[PDB]
Amino acid sequence: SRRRVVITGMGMLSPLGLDVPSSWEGILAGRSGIAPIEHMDLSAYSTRFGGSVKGFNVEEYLSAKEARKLDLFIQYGLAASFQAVRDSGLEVTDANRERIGVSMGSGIGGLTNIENNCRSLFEQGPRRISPFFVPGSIINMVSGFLSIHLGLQGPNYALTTAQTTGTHSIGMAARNIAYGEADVMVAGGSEMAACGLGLGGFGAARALSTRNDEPTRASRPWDRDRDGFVLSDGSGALVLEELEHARARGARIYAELVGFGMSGDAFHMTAPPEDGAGAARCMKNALRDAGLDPRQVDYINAHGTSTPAGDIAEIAAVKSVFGEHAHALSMSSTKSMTGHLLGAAGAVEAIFSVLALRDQVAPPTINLDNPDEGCDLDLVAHEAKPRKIDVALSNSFGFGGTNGTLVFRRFA
Amino acid sequence: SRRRVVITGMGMLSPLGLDVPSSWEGILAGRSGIAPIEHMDLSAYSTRFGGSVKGFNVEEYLSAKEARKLDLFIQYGLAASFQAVRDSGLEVTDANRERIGVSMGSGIGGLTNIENNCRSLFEQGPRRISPFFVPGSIINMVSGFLSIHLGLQGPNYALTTAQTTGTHSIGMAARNIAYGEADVMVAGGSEMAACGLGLGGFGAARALSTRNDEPTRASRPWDRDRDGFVLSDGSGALVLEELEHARARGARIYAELVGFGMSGDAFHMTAPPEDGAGAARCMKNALRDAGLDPRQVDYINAHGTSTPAGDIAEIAAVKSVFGEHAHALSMSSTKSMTGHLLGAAGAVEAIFSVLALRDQVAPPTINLDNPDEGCDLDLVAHEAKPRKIDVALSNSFGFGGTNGTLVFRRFA
Ligand SMILES: CCOC(=O)[C@@H](F)[C@H](O)c1ccc(Br)cn1
Ligand SMILES: CCOC(=O)[C@@H](F)[C@H](O)c1ccc(Br)cn1
Ligand SMILES: CCOC(=O)[C@@H](F)[C@H](O)c1ccc(Br)cn1
Repeated sequence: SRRRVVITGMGMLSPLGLDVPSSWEGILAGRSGIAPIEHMDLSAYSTRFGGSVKGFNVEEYLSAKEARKLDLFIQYGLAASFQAVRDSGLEVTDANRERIGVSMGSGIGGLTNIENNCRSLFEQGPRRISPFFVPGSIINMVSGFLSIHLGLQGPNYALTTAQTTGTHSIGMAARNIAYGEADVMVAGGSEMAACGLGLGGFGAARALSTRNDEPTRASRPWDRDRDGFVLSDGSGALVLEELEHARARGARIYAELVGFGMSGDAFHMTAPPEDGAGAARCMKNALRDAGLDPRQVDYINAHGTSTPAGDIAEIAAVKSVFGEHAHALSMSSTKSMTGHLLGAAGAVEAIFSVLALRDQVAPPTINLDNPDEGCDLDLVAHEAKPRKIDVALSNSFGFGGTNGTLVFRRFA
Repeated sequence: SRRRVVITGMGMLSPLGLDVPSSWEGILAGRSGIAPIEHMDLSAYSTRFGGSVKGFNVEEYLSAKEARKLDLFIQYGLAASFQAVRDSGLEVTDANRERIGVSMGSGIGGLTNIENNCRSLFEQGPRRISPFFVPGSIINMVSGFLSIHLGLQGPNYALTTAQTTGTHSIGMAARNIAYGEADVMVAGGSEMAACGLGLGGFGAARALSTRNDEPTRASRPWDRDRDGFVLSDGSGALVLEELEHARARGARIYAELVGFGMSGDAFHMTAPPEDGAGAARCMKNALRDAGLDPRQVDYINAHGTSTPAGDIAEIAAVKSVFGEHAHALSMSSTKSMTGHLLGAAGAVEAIFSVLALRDQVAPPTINLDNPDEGCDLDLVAHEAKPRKIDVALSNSFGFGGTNGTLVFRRFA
């Protein structure tokens, strides 16, 4: 048997806002968080825009001294984590601190720090590398710093599964609770890859939209004029909690996490199979995990990256899993507004999936002016769609063919 | 109910050898793999030696076409994974490919590739970044590329928990199998952090031994003259398999994985607590998970990094967990010979713990000339100790205060 897992707190930094309610308001209004990247000479780059976090104030969370030791992706992860723990109302005590752990991940981790220390190393040699370079840049330091700050002694780890990180982090944290290794977990991911090496790295692979003239129209999942994903920064964190533990302290429960699927495509390093066979196995695994018939799904938060191949693979995957129900659910890509937060994508999209359940509304796929060949599902083009949502799926597909699916349900 | 997990295949690159048996021969003979680094000019650096893999031929495993795209840490991880799979005798089929996954992790990932692409960006501009920079550097692409080459469609992920990565990767993969999420997992880790950024970064923290004039004597866990860890490269991979699945196919079983513990110190970003309280919590979690009396433990493969604070914290933890039995078990640090493979340390040390069970011998702690104050356990100083070993424990403790413990026992 297995314990039940609920969501009792959420926290976020995104291109749409510095917390969950500001981000969610932007999502339901179809606002874009995408703009030209400031304070950076991107003249020589084929992409000059992305989803930046605007006006982040790290001194709301950390002292100047502790902030200087930490890459922006760690700052962002800690901001989301502190928000989520505050939102949960949980009180850490000597009686429960061994039962509270952390799994906050990242796809690409501390590129900004690596860039700045490369500069020191190439220009002045190794003796000008910062002493906090390593501990301030390693992906497991959101989990590490959070556990030190709050006194959490539970399972402490970090996933790095590229664009799937945030989905896997949440799913595995939910397993830890379900199988009794923890009663509470803070889970999610963070990313700040808008450095030269990030825009340059994805640019070299020609994976990014180059729609420099109209950045807000660049991210257009399933639209015939899409030309690659939009690179975005931020973080998402959820407080996952065993149901009886949540009920005993009178926690506000947002939703239940009922299903988690994983699969490998075993197909290509960066491209999904055209038929989305891997994504289809992963969704089927997640529904089996939840004991749910495909017909019970109302809402899918797609991976929906705005790549030619990825977007069409997900349509094929959903038609395959859902058959005669594939048109009755609503599926949307909030990446149309946020861009692609890479390892934080799954974290912020799990939060959007929980809020779709709370507010009974499917967020829009903006910029979906001209659906592509066979993109004839209900993709919630342009504007939010109030509807019945009992069950919401959130999908992530990443480099290496690594897939994850979360299944959330309304809690009563 | 929870299924039993056994080890049916192992694979390794280390400073001592290009496979498991050559590395193990070195371990039992007390040989050092530590030597001045040849692959770059380190005259500006305070540490100029480490544990290199010597004479690695990637063309034993991969086409030159594919090898050229991958960071050394990925090449090392694939080599160890291929060795492990071949050693297992397992055949991948349409009937079992959905039930075989991979969890190969890294602490730092493709730092050589990142540094080289940073150099291109700064000297020549973004148009000179490799198109393969991201998929060839990102930590999850051991798991990704292995799944693509062998057709593994089961759970596909990667951990990054700094110096605990290999132990956590093996533990969590064992839980996948235990809980029914897979029947087989390839799990471990790989590392190649020996570039200017890595030696410079750890140097800037003053975490490394600076014994440049006697590199084979540098790694001296629990010795009064120790002065930090020795940086080393390589990979370990194990094929973990559900017991009845192994029995059904007539697999050779090396040993059974009976216990896994995790804990967070919640103390400091880099330093362990002097009393080893988190390490003690982690070992107790693992022994209770294994259903053991602590007196059943015969051998501990320590973390034993050759840091002043780390080594003595481990003695304090072991004395706290095992009481008077702490004087009866044998505990050694193979890092005395291999140095510290960071995210691959737990993976190679899990293999050495399994071979300790197969061959009924405690590997030595070489260089243990003058044991420090209170380091008065059986630390297997200088020479391998043949002895009865039914139960072997492998510990790892990392930045962020993140702890892991694996418990292995003989299988009859
Ligand atoms: C291209 C992907 O790169 C990364 O993920 C890096 F962030 C990597 O994990 C790393 C390098 C150096 C140090 Br210090 C810590 N972590
Ligand atoms: C302080 C944590 O205490 C516990 O009892 C367990 F959580 C245990 O450490 C553990 C955690 C996660 C996984 Br996977 C496996 N084992
Ligand atoms: C008996 C052989 O060893 C000695 O005589 C001493 F040198 C002692 O072993 C020592 C101390 C510090 C370091 Br570094 C290395 N060796």
